[PDB]
Amino acid sequence: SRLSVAPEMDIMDYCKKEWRGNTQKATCMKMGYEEVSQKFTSIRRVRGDNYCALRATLFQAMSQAVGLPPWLQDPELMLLPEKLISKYNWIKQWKLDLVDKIKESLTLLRKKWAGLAEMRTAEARQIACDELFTNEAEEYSLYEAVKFLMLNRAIELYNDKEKGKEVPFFSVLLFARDTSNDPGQLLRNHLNQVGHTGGLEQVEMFLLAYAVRHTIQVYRLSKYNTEEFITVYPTDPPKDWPVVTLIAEDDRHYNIPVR
Repeated sequence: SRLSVAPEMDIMDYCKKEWRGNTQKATCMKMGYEEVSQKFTSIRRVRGDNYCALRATLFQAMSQAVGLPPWLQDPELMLLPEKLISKYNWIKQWKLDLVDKIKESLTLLRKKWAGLAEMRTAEARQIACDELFTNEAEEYSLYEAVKFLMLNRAIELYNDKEKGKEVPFFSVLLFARDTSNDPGQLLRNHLNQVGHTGGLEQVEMFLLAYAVRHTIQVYRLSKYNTEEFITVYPTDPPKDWPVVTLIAEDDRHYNIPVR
């Protein structure tokens, strides 16, 4: 198999392989998988490279797509690269002209999502999504598109904040980080490193959820004995956003639980 989202396996078999022995840590993880297993029987292991949060979220979102969301239907989505890059010249510091590259990635994300949404059965969609996630250039193009949508949302949120408009508090937290005080520091110090030298930070999972308009419900196994045992990104989303559920043993890497 050439898949970057492994074939599914029983979640309890997965836990028994991964977490052996009697350490406090191992017991904590075992309780965490037992919690997940109340709702999900199986798990797909997501390739653990620096794109794993994007892979896990997109794979789940696209495999479950029965519609094309309005944000991907909106013709302005295709116009964004030119509008942003022309306005904000520092976007050309993007670590992969650039406008045509981004527009090709957005076009691919739109077309692949539309194609899944129209398939006549859930099995056809599973087959097609498995084919899409096989570590070929199409898969990494999708991540370029989602990183770019994260940057666009970050720019809007930053600009709302400056105009004194109301913004979700996670964006105050995002721009409070000393390496991320504005959108260009976000790009150079964070987004450019995503998929290259590190994965998304906790506060960026809120930005990811906003970028693709999905509610991301994560079982945080390292937080099991606390109220963050599950955290939902964002905390109070539109009731109309689809939900994707992930598991993260330690906020670094995400896998996909399967019902």
